[PDB]
Amino acid sequence: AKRIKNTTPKQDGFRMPGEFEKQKQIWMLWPWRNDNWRLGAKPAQKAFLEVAEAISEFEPVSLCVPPLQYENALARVSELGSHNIRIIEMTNDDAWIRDCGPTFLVNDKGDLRAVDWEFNAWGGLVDGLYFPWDQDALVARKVCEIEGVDSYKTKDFVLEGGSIHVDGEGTVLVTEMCLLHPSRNPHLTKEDIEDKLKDYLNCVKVLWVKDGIDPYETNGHIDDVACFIRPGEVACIYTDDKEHPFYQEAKAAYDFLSQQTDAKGRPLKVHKMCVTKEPCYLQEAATIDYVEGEMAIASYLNFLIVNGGIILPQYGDENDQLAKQQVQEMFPDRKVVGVRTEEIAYGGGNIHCITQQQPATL
Amino acid sequence: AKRIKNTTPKQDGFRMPGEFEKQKQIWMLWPWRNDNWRLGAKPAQKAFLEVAEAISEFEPVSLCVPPLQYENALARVSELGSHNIRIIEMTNDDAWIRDCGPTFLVNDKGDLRAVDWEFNAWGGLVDGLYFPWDQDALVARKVCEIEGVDSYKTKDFVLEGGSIHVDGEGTVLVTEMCLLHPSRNPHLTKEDIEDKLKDYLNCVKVLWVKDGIDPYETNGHIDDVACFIRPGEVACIYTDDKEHPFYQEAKAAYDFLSQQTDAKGRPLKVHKMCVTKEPCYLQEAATIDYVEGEMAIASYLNFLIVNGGIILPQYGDENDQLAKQQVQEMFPDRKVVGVRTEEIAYGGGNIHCITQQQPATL
Amino acid sequence: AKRIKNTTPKQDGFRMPGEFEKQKQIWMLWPWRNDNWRLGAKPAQKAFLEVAEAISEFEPVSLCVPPLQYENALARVSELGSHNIRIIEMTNDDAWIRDCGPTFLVNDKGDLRAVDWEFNAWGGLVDGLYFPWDQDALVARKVCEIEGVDSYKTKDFVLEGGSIHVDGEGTVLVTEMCLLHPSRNPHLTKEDIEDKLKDYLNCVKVLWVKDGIDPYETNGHIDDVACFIRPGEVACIYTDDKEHPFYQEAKAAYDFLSQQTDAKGRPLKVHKMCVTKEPCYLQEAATIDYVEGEMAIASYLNFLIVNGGIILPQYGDENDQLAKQQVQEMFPDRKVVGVRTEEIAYGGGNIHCITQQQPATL
Amino acid sequence: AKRIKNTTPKQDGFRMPGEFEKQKQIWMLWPWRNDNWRLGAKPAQKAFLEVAEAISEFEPVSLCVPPLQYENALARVSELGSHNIRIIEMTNDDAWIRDCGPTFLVNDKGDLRAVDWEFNAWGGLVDGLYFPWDQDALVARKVCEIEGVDSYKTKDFVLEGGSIHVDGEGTVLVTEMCLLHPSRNPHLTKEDIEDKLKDYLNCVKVLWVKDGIDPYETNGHIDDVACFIRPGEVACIYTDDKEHPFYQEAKAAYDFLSQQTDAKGRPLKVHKMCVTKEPCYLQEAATIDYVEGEMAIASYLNFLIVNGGIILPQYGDENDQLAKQQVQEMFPDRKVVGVRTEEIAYGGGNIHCITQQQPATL
Repeated sequence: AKRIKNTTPKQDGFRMPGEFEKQKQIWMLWPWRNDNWRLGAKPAQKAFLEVAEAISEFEPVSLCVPPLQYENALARVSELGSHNIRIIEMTNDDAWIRDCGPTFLVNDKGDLRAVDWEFNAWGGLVDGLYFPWDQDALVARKVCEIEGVDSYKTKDFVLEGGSIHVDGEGTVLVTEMCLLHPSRNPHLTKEDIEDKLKDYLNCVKVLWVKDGIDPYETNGHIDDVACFIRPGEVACIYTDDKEHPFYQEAKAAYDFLSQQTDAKGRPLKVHKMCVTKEPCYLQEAATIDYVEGEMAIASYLNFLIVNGGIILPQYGDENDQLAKQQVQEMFPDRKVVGVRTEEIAYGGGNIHCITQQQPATL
Repeated sequence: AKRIKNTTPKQDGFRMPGEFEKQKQIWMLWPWRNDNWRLGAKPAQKAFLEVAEAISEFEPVSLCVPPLQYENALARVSELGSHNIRIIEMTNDDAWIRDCGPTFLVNDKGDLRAVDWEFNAWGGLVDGLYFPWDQDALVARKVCEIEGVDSYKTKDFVLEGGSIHVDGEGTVLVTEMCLLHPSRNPHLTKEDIEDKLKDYLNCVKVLWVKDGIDPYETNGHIDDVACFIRPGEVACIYTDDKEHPFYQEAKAAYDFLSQQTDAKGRPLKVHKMCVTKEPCYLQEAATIDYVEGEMAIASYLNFLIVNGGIILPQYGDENDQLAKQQVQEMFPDRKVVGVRTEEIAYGGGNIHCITQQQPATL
Repeated sequence: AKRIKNTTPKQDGFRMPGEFEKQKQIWMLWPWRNDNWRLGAKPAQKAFLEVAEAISEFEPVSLCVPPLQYENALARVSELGSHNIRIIEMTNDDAWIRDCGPTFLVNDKGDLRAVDWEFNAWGGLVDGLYFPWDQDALVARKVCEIEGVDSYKTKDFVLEGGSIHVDGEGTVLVTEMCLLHPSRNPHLTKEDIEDKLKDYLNCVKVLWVKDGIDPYETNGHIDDVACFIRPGEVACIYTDDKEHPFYQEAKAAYDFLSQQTDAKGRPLKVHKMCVTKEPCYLQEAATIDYVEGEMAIASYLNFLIVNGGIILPQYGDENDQLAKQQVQEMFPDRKVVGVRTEEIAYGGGNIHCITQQQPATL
Repeated sequence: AKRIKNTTPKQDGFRMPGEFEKQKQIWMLWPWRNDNWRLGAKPAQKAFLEVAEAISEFEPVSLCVPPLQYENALARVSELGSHNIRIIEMTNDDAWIRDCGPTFLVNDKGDLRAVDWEFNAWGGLVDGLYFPWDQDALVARKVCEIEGVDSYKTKDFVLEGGSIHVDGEGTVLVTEMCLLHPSRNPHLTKEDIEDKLKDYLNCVKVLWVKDGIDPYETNGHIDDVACFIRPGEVACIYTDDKEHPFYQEAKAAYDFLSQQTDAKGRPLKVHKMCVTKEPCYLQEAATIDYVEGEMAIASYLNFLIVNGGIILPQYGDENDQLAKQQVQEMFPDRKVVGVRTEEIAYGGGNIHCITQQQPATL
């Protein structure tokens, strides 16, 4: 479990494989802080428990929980039959393995590497969500240790997992409203940043969507608006309601996507996901310590692509059952499962934002 | 802040003054563990916040909270105007300052001493409520440190504050169903135990009530059935409902009390407190991690006696307003205040079990 | 990673395989508390680092360190080339994986099980070394979790790994001066205890050595006086110096061993290990916080038996090089390595007391 | 213990009184992290213990130690007789109460206020010494809580206590090489900064010394080169050795000081302190974990001015006894005591950098 430091994945012959490709398991943290999760985080925990139990039927889950809520998580995972879910002890300031976590790589020859980015809590001292983010910056290194996989460290380059989507071949989907944000690499030019993404992902081309539905939190991550459902085909939220908060950004994205081609050349067969018709109304906001009824993001594009299955969010919206239908179209040969991950949407992020899959090898 | 060790309070000329006597302030901890408090303890916290804000108008409060929920408690106490309530950092396994806390003393000459007992979580490895109780056994010593008050250490003698009630002069009210319990000094005889209580409290006489309404938790503490409302006059729960769970123990106590005299000789003018007509039905028991609707104790005798005021529990029972009336009779020249401390009654103990007053001096 | 609970290893067809048998890796904790280790434990740490680096050349090491000294241990293990040593995050009250750790099992068909005993810090509230031992009682369960191996829980049966030595077939070496100690199963008869050892180890016979060289610490563990070097052949300390502190216990053991046969019937070809000629003189005892020059145990019998190698202690004694020679005789076809594990001998226990090997499978 | 927020000390009629003025006690933290202190910090601790025991004979000490090293500090302070030293529980990333701590104020009418600055570990993410500095930014607020003293919060203004020295009347001694450093208020002009110092200190004039002997650590704090020994008279290091590392900065300072007048008008009767002739050679640097023989600052100007006493550093240098003589001249009517605070000088800062006095009141 060492650290390669004199070369880049591109030279070393590694590449972040498509989320859809075959994978050994999934990694996910455990919510605890009252600063962000209501009611001692008990609800969110149960919400995490389910989203975990869901991956169960498709592959194993690596649930990492802080030492203080360990005995608990283990008593609840055994309470659910306890199949292929393992509880490993791991500290974190907040449960967002998608961002702070490791972004694995592969050389297509069996070896499994990884790229550990710098994490500053989505912004840092300039615009970060919370302050002490040092334990999260450890999560990526720690998880590569108990897995026996070397890693590349992008020094001074702060990037979070759920801000980039990739397809098997040299192409990635970033959101300039975030990667260019001043609280994220303001010493690097849009040119420099592309080069990095090309060296640590092995993407000969970077598609720049241009506004996000995460104005001031994640700073407009792309794992909320679109993604790659297959090398060439992609997903994307789309509504016609000209009075819906995500209308323009979504359409602006759709127009960009549909008019965009990838590396190998094929056009992007853009798909259509739906958006809620009623935003999640935060309740019991009083139990959220400070250092109600306010709207919180709830996107169906926040789904995880395991092998032979899909874990989709079900907020209990009107256009809910439609989401499960739409996703079904995209991945016909994949059982789709849905969970009430609405309770975690009150924390700013969904199913995708709380998982991280590890590509299988041999 | 040293430790006297070669003499006892009796010889040193000190005595635990009556709870009613003049006092400088009140000490209380902060609930946090999910093992005992539902919903991340958020509810219980608010319940503690109030019971705290209540003492506010009578004297200052010393709210000690673990380092992890400090910023929070301070943001909520300032949110309530922030008058004479100070938040000091202090770790604890559970919020029960009444038991683990220090039992102050006085020489009636200005000096303030204290007696630190051994705490084993109400029983210990034999019948304790929880296991790691080492941080609580620190609370008493820690609080005597930041107050500049020496202390006496009763080595190998495990006693908890809320298991004994005292009146100004040589007399204390203990409950043999607890002090004699095998999980509490099974190497000491009922004779030995009395001697200790006489040396560290300066009580020339010990009244032995004989069963409690705390069968298997606190093991029948006396701070649930009765207490001293004035040197000579006492309180005591009493119901005629021969089908009420506390009926016999309460009556058995009343008969004992009324037939009992104190040290100075005067008879005990026994009073009458009421009991709920409906036991607190524990709800949302699922959010209580394990290593619903079950009844939980709810006694009105669990009131704190500050100077010029009374803090009484209000569970929202039928015989509730009656309790406030009854207590009013006892302490006419004392403003009585009541708070919904029902949420903490779900943790096994009330207002009294969560406070600890420090007698003023000069 | 579940828990079998209605049957015992004997019925389930599992058995603790000989320490010498083939093994996948070795588990070991990380010293930190100033209550026991001098100079902030920095020395002991380096001593652990080496003993770890030593196993390196024979098999992989699983170094589990508390979250507070994690970054450190990883910076030091990479500083040593970083080969097959992985640092996993794990909390513990003290580094003694040998005792609190899991005692693996095998069905000789590929499956890997385990038996988790109760740990009370060698005695408990009656004679334990330290008080809070709850985090250590977690170590065994935690390590079985990140390894995907079920376990058996011996409820109310407190036993520590390094108090029993086993040989492939139905036989184990226990030390009655410990297993019978009142601070360890005083509700179980010597008959009952044997039955347990027979059900969770699959040993049809238990050899009872009868005094140990650990009078009041570990309470006379057997992993200090003797062990099984091969099914039938054993090791054992032996000196002729009638003025040496371990003289009689050692000889008393030798006489017992040599006159004892195992399960299958073969006689025990007793061997001879040497003892130091100069006891380790504890220095700088002042840096050891309390809640100098005193002697501390230093036994050469405290060696770990990895596959194709031996890790032996080298205190810098006169009969030191002799120890390496003696052990060499016993395991001719095994490279013997020695490390200055004298610094950890100041903590009460050696190389063996700080490791725990996991038998390989397929 | 509230927070005044709509007015400044200047308007409110408060002013940081001279360090020499009468004071109630002294506050100091407790070293623990292995990232900075060698040998588990055990040595530095003892060094802190002494420097603490020293203040003992002049006034009371408020020793705040993290919860993990509490029992220890209390066992050592009672081991020293235990006079007027109280151990209060308080977490911190590092022991430097001088900087992170509160900078008290007074209205000369009895009331005691304070000014809490922003702390970013001497620089922050730009040039800070360590990363997680959130617990230290709590120390100032926490200590004002257990003392019943309101405070002023300089939002977005990061200043550390030991970077400014004041004399009773409108004058302060800052070091531009630090207060202007880019990692400390690079959004504020030298004009703006002076105004702040004038509003929260009540100093109608700011003397700008111009280079420090702390090149890249504290970034040239002034509490290393000079200070106010009396309103008008000051101290200052001075050597003639043109080959001494502090030569020019010291002389450059002396020339500046001597040519400078204060607010009330009187000239500054500059004094002369000596510098070591041999820099402290860091030893045993290996026991200092990383995320030898190198020189470390050792200034005699790092002395604390209690009432009726002086605590001066004694590194065991050639010009050591001279320092005690020199300081003696300055404060004739003050008993001078010296302690081997060389062990803490290996951490970057001395006696002054680790204390914080609270001005008495009535």
